Amino acid sequence: MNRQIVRSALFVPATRPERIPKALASGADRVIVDLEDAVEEGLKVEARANLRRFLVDTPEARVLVRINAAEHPGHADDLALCRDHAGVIGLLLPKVESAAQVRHAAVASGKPVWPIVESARGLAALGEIAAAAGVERLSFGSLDLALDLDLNSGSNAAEQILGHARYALLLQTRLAGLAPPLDGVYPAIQNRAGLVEAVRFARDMGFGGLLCIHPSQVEPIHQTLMPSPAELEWARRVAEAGASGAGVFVVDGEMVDAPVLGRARRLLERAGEGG
Amino acid sequence: MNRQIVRSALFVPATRPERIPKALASGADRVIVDLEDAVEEGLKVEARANLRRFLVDTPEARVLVRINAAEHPGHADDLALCRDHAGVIGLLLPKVESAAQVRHAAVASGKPVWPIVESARGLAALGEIAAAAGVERLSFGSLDLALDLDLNSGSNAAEQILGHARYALLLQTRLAGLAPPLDGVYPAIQNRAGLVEAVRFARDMGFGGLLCIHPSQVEPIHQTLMPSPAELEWARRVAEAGASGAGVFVVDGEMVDAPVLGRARRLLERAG
Amino acid sequence: MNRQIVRSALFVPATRPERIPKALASGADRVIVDLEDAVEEGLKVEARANLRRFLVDTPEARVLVRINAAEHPGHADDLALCRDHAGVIGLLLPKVESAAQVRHAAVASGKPVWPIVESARGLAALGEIAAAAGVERLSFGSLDLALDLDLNSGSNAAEQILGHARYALLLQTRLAGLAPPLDGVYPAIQNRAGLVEAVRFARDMGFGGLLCIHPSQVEPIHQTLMPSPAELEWARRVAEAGASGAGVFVVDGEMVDAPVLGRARRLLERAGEGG
Ligand SMILES: CC(C)(COP(=O)(O)OP(=O)(O)OC[C@H]1O[C@@H](n2cnc3c(N)ncnc32)[C@H](O)[C@@H]1OP(=O)(O)O)[C@@H](O)C(=O)NCCC(=O)NCCS
Ligand SMILES: CC(C)(COP(=O)(O)OP(=O)(O)OC[C@H]1O[C@@H](n2cnc3c(N)ncnc32)[C@H](O)[C@@H]1OP(=O)(O)O)[C@@H](O)C(=O)NCCC(=O)NCCS
Ligand SMILES: CC(C)(COP(=O)(O)OP(=O)(O)OC[C@H]1O[C@@H](n2cnc3c(N)ncnc32)[C@H](O)[C@@H]1OP(=O)(O)O)[C@@H](O)C(=O)NCCC(=O)NCCS
Repeated sequence: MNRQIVRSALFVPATRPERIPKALASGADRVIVDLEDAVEEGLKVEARANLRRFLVDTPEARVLVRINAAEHPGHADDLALCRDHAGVIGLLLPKVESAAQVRHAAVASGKPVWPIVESARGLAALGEIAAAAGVERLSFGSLDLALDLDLNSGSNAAEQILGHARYALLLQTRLAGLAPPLDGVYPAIQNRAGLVEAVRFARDMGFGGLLCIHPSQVEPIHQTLMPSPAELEWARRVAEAGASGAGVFVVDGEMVDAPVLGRARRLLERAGEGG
Repeated sequence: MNRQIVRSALFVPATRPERIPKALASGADRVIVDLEDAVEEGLKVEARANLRRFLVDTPEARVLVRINAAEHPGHADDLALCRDHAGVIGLLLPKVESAAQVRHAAVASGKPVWPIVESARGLAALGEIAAAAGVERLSFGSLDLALDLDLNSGSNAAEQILGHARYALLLQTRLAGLAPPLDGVYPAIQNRAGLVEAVRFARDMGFGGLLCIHPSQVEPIHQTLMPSPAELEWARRVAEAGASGAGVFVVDGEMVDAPVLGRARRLLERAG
Repeated sequence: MNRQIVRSALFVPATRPERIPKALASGADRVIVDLEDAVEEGLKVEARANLRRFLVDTPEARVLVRINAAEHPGHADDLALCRDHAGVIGLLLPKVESAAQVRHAAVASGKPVWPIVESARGLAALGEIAAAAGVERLSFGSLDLALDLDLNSGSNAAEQILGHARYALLLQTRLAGLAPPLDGVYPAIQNRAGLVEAVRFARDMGFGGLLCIHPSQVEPIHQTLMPSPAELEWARRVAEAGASGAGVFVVDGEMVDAPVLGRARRLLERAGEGG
């Protein structure tokens, strides 16, 4: 339902309900309680009840739930849990491959849907998936895509293929008028330098945030998404020269036209200093 | 209709009519007189009149005009100016988002249309846009695309996104049988090394030229687009070994088959 | 229909029939005898007859044939040769731009078709081409695409454009359920280091092998495609932890979730191991 930015969406599996408050206290903009791929078949019924217990016992909590996809016998049970607790403000639909799967999850839960693209089928149908009623924003399942397309995760070639999927997510986001999408999970938990590089790369591309998997990732993500002093000072220089009214001028040796001035004004506004 | 290469298309705003002769004298293959985003709203009526007088006073001049798009109240006056002066040999259509917008601009002006792809919407509809009657060639609005898709212009990530959009311009160019497209503006006016590299990259990719924004960029663009001595000597060597007519051979340690021989002959003929 | 991996498909022109045995003795997974663009128009009739003796004289030989496409007058004669010799196990269809071209080459020969994408039209129609009856797998003509799209072969910009065609082959391979595709020819015959790099790049991206053009290319292709000791030992460590428990865990500092465990298990199975 939002058009605002989500910087961080932190997974926590419903098998570890004691970790859900820790996820919420981490400062992440969103917490995702997982009922799907982090939870083994045998623990999924218990985990669903764990999540029900947490939501009842923590009525002020607001969380996303990654539900089992329609193939699973627990699909309707996941959707009903989303529907029946005000603490569930949206669901992640994994393995999404059709507008129909989005519509069914949205109507059944009555809550916003985050489609997670993790397969070639999802990419091929992303136009209709993004355009489906109930979609809040799109996110990426990088490791799922590497499995589906047989990519060597982390190599230059895999990242080039994933660049094609990221582009599609960013294109359809603007085509369907969705809220800012989230780039995929960065799995090297303690590699802050690599996490920082994944975040800046994602932000530079128009992603609003990242799915994440450990509370320690939250602080690097939020600091990296902030405009640097240099980006702020550039935009101030561009906005100053543009205040008189001129159509085209020069700043730092570069021509500045309407699109450049607009980017500079939006950068300043998004950091808390509009006109 | 015109399917020649345009190496350089130099913008000049109609607010600076004394600069229009300067732009034509730069040697650019095309001059674009701008009535759109380089011209403040308050100056657009005066600027259109500046352009009218330039065209009337300079009848041998042939120029492109960037008009305001249909949403702007001055759209019809821009189209009329394009229609009524023989010196206007084509128009740039900004923020192009549908075949219908091209068809209307072409019918109204009776002149070739240069769609400028500057948005995700334009990209989504580029198949129909490129195929529309009246299209001469496509050009890339990199800075507009960066605004529309919220890209950090100049970063590695932004250029990767821009690479995907350039591909669509290059693909649809070939599919619709258009003239060679133009890559986007390089804004760092005095950075010749950076400008030289953007041009080589664009050419290597199948672009025929660049939109440009300062007369000083024209000579660097034109020289960088020239085939180097090394490329020409390679093409001549490939042209020898292929003159006998033999099926497949080797040059410089590389297999040469029919497409390589074809590529070499086209390089030599485009160089005279 | 074959869904095994072909690591190497070695071209040899039917004008050099003495070289066809050398091509097979090289160990390539497939030999492609060319009747099309490597053979001068004036030699195509004799070349077809050269290929005819070779199959007659060598009945245990199994080869692919690159035929002349539909408007060349020898098309039907090429198809009859493919149809009538058990040694022809498939054909490469050059200049493919439609599903109908695939269907007609498939039914006429009764043999599996490898569509070879060499033009922008072929790319734009690749959804239909790959889904066509008779398709075994895809490959492309990288040099042909460079001609058709006016690319400076070998430059970074050209490889960026070819990256879009590689993505398309890989996307449609998975959508149509085809066998692993082959990346394009690497033409610098003796540059093993460069050939090794193109192979690593192709495999990391999900290609099963490469078209090649000289016997000396085969051993480098085959050696580069096998998983490294490091990849195997990593996959062994990941699989061990995935039996020891259930759910998400960490290996080498990285989170391992269901797709990562799946990828590690797939690598071990393809190399003949397990766990
Ligand atoms: C990867 C993971 C299993 C690591 O768990 P671990 O090895 O036990 O964690 P560490 O020892 O590194 O850190 C544990 C500490 O952080 C907390 N923690 C770790 N991961 C957490 C998470 N995702 N949410 C909340 N708290 C978490 C633990 O409660 C503990 O705090 P404590 O010391 O007060 O008990 C864990 O981060 C996790 O479950 N996240 C993955 C999210 C997921 O479901 N992934 C699938 C979608 S891609
Ligand atoms: C030219 C520009 C750098 C601003 O002007 P500027 O800062 O005064 O230019 P400079 O001082 O560096 O150079 C000035 C000299 O080059 C001339 N000239 C400069 N830019 C010119 C241009 N686009 N077209 C024609 N002539 C130009 C000037 O007349 C002057 O020559 P002079 O001394 O003989 O009078 C640039 O911002 C511009 O106007 N670009 C045109 C782009 C446009 O119209 N739209 C942008 C679409 S992306
Ligand atoms: C490119 C090509 C002409 C080079 O031939 P060349 O210059 O004679 O190559 P070399 O001198 O290095 O040959 C060395 C040895 O390999 C053999 N050889 C070379 N290319 C061969 C091939 N494609 N198949 C089988 N044997 C081959 C030669 O016969 C020679 O063995 P020999 O000493 O026993 O006679 C040759 O590799 C070829 O025809 N292949 C290209 C594939 C093709 O059809 N092209 C179009 C597809 S993109």
